[PDB]
Amino acid sequence: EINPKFKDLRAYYTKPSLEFKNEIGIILKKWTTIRFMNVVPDYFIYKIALVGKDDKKYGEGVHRNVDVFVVLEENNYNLEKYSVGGITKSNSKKVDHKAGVRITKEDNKGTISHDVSEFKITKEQISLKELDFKLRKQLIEKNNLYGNVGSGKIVIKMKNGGKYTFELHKKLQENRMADVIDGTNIDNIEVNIK
Ligand SMILES: CC(=O)N[C@@H]1[C@@H](O[C@@H]2O[C@@H](C)[C@@H](O)[C@@H](O)[C@@H]2O)[C@H](O[C@@H]2O[C@H](CO)[C@H](O)[C@H](O[C@]3(C(=O)O)C[C@H](O)[C@@H](NC(C)=O)[C@H]([C@H](O)[C@H](O)CO)O3)[C@H]2O)[C@@H](CO)O[C@@H]1O
Ligand SMILES: O=S(=O)(O)CCN1CCN(CCS(=O)(=O)O)CC1
Ligand SMILES: [Cl-]
Ligand SMILES: [Cl-]
Repeated sequence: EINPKFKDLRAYYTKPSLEFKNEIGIILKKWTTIRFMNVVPDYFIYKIALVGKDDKKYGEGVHRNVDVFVVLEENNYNLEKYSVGGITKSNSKKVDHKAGVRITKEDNKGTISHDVSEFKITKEQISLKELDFKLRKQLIEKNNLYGNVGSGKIVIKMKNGGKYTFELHKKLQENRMADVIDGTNIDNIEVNIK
């Protein structure tokens, strides 16, 4: 029912997450190996690692109209509240979009399940981090991802034919946690677990 071969992935993708909307980001002078966006939604300062394309995108100073999708992590910088990527532009208008999910699953025994789902997007711009994190956590919850089976792929398919693939046998590559896409152009989501 739960295989220890996948324990790290199942623990990573069942971690709680936090969403910060219509917020402000402060980036200061580089002090270590990378640069951080500081966000202060409550009594804490959160350090959001500027990885991948976020490094060039954000100069030092103040950035308004910022959403962040947060998954707090251990780290080697001695930081209490740290997460990687998931910074996006705050909605410029109402967003309430759902995309169809089709899920196919094959265990080691040959049993082939077929689920469907609907995925609610409430952001005009959304990080792959958020999509990857929320879709995996769901698959674990409802389809036993990282229980009996722990590989395969998620494919996000777009109105224009483009796509974004998450391979299920490892974490999303950290650089990709900074990648962002138009939520309301997500057409459907194809999950294949094998
Ligand atoms: C070492 C490392 O972390 N390197 C990553 C790249 O990932 C490695 O190379 C891959 C080819 C694969 O072996 C993977 O296991 C390695 O970790 C990474 O390259 C992306 O990897 C993912 C799979 O993890 C996809 O294969 C992706 O291709 C696509 C996609 O399907 O998602 C193709 C697609 O056409 C394209 N979409 C559009 C609209 O242009 C997307 C899109 O560029 C990305 O999804 C954006 O995140 O890519 C491989 O590109 C690479 C991607 O940025 O980053 C590190 O270099
Ligand atoms: O489980 S998680 O690690 O994801 C949640 C961590 N978390 C988010 C909300 N706060 C501060 C609230 S406040 O006191 O500053 O208002 C601490 C508890
Ligand atoms: Cl961790
Ligand atoms: Cl797009």
